[PDB]
Amino acid sequence: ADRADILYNIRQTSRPDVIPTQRDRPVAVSVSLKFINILEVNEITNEVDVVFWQRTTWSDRTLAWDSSHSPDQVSVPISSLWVPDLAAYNAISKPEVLTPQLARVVSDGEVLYMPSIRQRFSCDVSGVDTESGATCRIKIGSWTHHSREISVDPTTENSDDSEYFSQYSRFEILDVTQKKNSVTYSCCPEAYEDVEVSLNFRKKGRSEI
Amino acid sequence: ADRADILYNIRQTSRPDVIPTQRDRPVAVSVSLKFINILEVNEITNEVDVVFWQRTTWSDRTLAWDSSHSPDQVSVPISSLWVPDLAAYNAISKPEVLTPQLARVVSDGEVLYMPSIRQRFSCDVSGVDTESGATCRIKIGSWTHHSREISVDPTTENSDDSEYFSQYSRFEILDVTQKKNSVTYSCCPEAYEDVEVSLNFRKKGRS
Amino acid sequence: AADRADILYNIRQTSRPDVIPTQRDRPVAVSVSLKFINILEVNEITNEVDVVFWQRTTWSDRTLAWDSSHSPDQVSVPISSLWVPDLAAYNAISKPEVLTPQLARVVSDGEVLYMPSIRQRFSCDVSGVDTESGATCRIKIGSWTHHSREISVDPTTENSDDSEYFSQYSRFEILDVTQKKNSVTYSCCPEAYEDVEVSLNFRKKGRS
Amino acid sequence: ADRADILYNIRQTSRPDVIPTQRDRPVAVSVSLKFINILEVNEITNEVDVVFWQRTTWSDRTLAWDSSHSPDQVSVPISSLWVPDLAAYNAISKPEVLTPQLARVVSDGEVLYMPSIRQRFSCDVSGVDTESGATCRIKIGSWTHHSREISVDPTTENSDDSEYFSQYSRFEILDVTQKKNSVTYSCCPEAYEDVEVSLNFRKKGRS
Amino acid sequence: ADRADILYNIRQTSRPDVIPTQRDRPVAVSVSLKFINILEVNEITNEVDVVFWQRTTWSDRTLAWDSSHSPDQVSVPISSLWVPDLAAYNAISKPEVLTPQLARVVSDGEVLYMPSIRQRFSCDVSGVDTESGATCRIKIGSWTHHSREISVDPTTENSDDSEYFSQYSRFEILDVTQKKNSVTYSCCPEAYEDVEVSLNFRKKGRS
Ligand SMILES: O=[N+]([O-])/C=C1\NCCN1Cc1ccc(Cl)nc1
Ligand SMILES: O=[N+]([O-])/C=C1\NCCN1Cc1ccc(Cl)nc1
Ligand SMILES: O=[N+]([O-])/C=C1\NCCN1Cc1ccc(Cl)nc1
Ligand SMILES: O=[N+]([O-])/C=C1\NCCN1Cc1ccc(Cl)nc1
Ligand SMILES: O=[N+]([O-])/C=C1\NCCN1Cc1ccc(Cl)nc1
Repeated sequence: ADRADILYNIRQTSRPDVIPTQRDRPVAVSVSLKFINILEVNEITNEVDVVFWQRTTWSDRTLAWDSSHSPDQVSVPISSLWVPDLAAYNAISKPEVLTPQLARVVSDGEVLYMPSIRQRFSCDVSGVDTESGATCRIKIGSWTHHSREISVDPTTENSDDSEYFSQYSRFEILDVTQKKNSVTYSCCPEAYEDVEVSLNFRKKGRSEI
Repeated sequence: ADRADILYNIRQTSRPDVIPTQRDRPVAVSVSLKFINILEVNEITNEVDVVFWQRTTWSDRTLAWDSSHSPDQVSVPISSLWVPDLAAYNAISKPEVLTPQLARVVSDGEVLYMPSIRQRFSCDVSGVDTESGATCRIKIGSWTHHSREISVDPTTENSDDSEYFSQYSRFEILDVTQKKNSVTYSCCPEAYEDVEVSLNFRKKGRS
Repeated sequence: AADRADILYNIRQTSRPDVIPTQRDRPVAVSVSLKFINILEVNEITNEVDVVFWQRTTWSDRTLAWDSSHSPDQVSVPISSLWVPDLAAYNAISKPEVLTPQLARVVSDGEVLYMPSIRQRFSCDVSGVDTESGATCRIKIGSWTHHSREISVDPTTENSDDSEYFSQYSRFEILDVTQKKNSVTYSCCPEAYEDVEVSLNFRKKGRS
Repeated sequence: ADRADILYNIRQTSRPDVIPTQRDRPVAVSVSLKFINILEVNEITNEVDVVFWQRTTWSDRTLAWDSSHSPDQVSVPISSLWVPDLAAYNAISKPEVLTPQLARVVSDGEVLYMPSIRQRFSCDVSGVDTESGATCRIKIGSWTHHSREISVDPTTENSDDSEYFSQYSRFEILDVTQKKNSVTYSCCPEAYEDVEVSLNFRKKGRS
Repeated sequence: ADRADILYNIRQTSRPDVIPTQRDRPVAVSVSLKFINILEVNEITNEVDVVFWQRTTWSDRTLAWDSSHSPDQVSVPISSLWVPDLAAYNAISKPEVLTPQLARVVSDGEVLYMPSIRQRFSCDVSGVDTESGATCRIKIGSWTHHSREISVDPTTENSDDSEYFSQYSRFEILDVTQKKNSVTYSCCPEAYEDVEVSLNFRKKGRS
């Protein structure tokens, strides 16, 4: 079959509001952040505008097909498949999606979605104009799916932090580290996993002593 | 059955425009605010910009299913469900929902919806810069349903008021008290239950 | 023996959201009454005011009536399932920000009430806002496409305390509010358009 | 028949995505503007904010009905009708439609749509503070329909230029002239018509 | 055959969510930007605000029809057609489309979509206040379709960069070059084609 088939058959088996739990185990969702820009820093309100590619991967076997005589990958609108309800806990604005909202689907069910998002956060901005720089931490995890339904882990990949960071930004990234956590709230006895991304950055062109 | 059948049935029996009233009693809705941040405050205009989690709970028995051998909790888009028409009587901006608009439904018909919201209000800001701080009161209750259709009560959760409040904020929380109240309009005898959330806060300082 | 669901269903099957509920030929009599709640961004230089008001809108569609002797007399219904007056604030300079859930209240006699809380910017006389006499900002609301024979507006001059629901925390206070009614004829359509002109007399607070 | 029947037919015959070409002639679209306010002038960046009524008329015979035993005209949501894809060429902000998006359809097929729009334009603001004022020119015409598909002409009237212009604006209209124009693009050999509206305005003097 | 049939047929054959690939050769999409305005520029943050016409073209054979006795072109809502998933790799604000979202389709299946877009970008603004000016580069290409699926090339046509540029802008265009280019991301092998538009502009001012 061709691509027109693959989409047709995907539109059938897929249920965008039904999380693809396999057997009985959380859907493993990987979240890796690639910072592109730092636009508005306010050391007085501790708020920063950030631009980043949120690489998100997970598997949905209800999507898998045979790619022997058909493409191994196709681009699909995210409104046509289940997507993790991730949220940035310390975000103070809705996530502004800058790119077309298409996901990449492989015939084995692996799914990739990597939007470029622009968002404002509440975090530690103090130190931004100092050698050590400021460290702003961003918490991302599912909003309604606890640890047994969704587990989030930082796609561990020793990659250059400023690999895609605009060379024209007033800031420079000193260092980015992705960590995994687990919070239990009052509503429920089960834990909610998340990933803390600590972005260490500072202003460029500071005077030397 | 699996999560798909559950979600299938929920979607097939849910009446998003009909208030789920069992018998003649109103729908019991619980509303609890958890302050996450205080973004901008203006003492001169008595206006504040705040972020909070609006824990909301109610019941809809028609949605219930047998969880003997199946999941007894699923995530559901609120557009597929009846949701209480709550409004902040003193909000000067429409609520900005920052999180995925999904509710959580237990097999017993209990529905939990807790959106993180950013919204501006017209309240008393005086004293924000004093040790006593200021006390901004926020009233939330149904907009069109009165006491016989919807009852509102604070989810008494003896917990820390700053448990989830941002440490990087410029303000700090002195105390939060959520009291049950009621509003009435000249035209009519009917009353609308609400919850008065008193946020006692002040600007961080050591002087 | 009808539950709210049966009530809504009968409404959804007879109400025509895009069709004005005209009786015979007579125009649909709409009532418009504003209740001010707050006055925010005021500018005497540019003559622009930011206001929050409850816009009480009432009319009737008897085809939606039912017997409430042993059933609910009213129900809340999404305005999208109903026909609603195409009202517009003529001197507004920003589209209205509806702060409340967009639900209407339909009564068993066919009466329909819709009261959204609205935040909207207006172009009006702001001079003297800081004088004992204050400023008088006039707001004109009326149908945008329905002329006097299809829709008529009546300011429900339900004498009340003008600042009854007005924010105490506002930097301003209401001195007096007056509901007026007017009619205009544009070079498009022979018959006139009816509107209600609300005069808002307010001023900056300050002990003196 | 009744208004509901009329709206029923319209929804049936009308093809909102198809231009109502009579015979094989282009659809004649009259465009006229009635300035209501001038809000955010900036003589440095040559940008202005304007509120205006865009009187737009045209014909769509495939919507006509027998008004012998029925109303002559009705209000219709523009989503149920084909509408000219007009764009203000020098606009720098999307149009902010401040009014209910209903058009007026007459029995013969005449359509009138007049939204109040607020939009920011890039044009000559120089001299706004002088006595002769400035002259900002706004160009409005179809975006994808050329001369042989759509023709636009300024249907002027006997109305005063500031007949509906707010007296509370910091600016006053000195004169408005609306000329028809025509441009050819690399796209294709056929040109596109547009109305060019010139607004001569100035900041109000002092006592 | 009239326009009603052409659109009706498009609605029957068009797959807006399926890339119209001929056999296995990538879809040939042409991009070229026409600068209309430069509204804001920050010498310190290296950010510009601009307005441009993004002339885009490609082939969709399944849309073809016979125009021997009907029109060979029609304006169609892009929501009824597959559209290239282009994105500006260095944009810091999502595109604000200023014009009606209608594409033009020729009887031979060729599609032309030219929206006027206002968008914010991160690029080199240094030298913008000098005679040689600054050079801001904008990279545009598919977001998810690598080279084997989509190829992008500039409509390299000798012309006047300032042809449709606003005379009321505070800036002026000195030269615009559009080069093809590609980008491969560590992860995966396949590369993503893109068009690199270099805008050489400067602040205008006799001195
Ligand atoms: O960094 N990457 O690995 C990949 C990319 N970065 C920018 C565009 N890009 C290609 C891409 C592939 C799949 C998806 Cl779902 N989204 C984007
Ligand atoms: O505070 N809480 O009780 C619970 C939560 N706080 C942040 C996410 N969270 C989990 C959660 C569960 C169900 C629903 Cl409907 N929404 C959110
Ligand atoms: O003033 N009143 O009579 C009534 C009200 N004022 C604000 C909310 N309110 C309740 C209400 C009633 C009917 C409708 Cl349709 N919407 C809201
Ligand atoms: O100026 N006019 O001719 C007409 C009007 N100006 C403001 C409202 N108005 C009435 C009106 C009629 C038809 C339509 Cl489609 N829209 C508005
Ligand atoms: O530059 N051009 O070739 C063409 C145009 N520039 C502005 C409007 N215009 C007309 C036009 C043609 C096709 C399409 Cl799809 N959209 C607009």
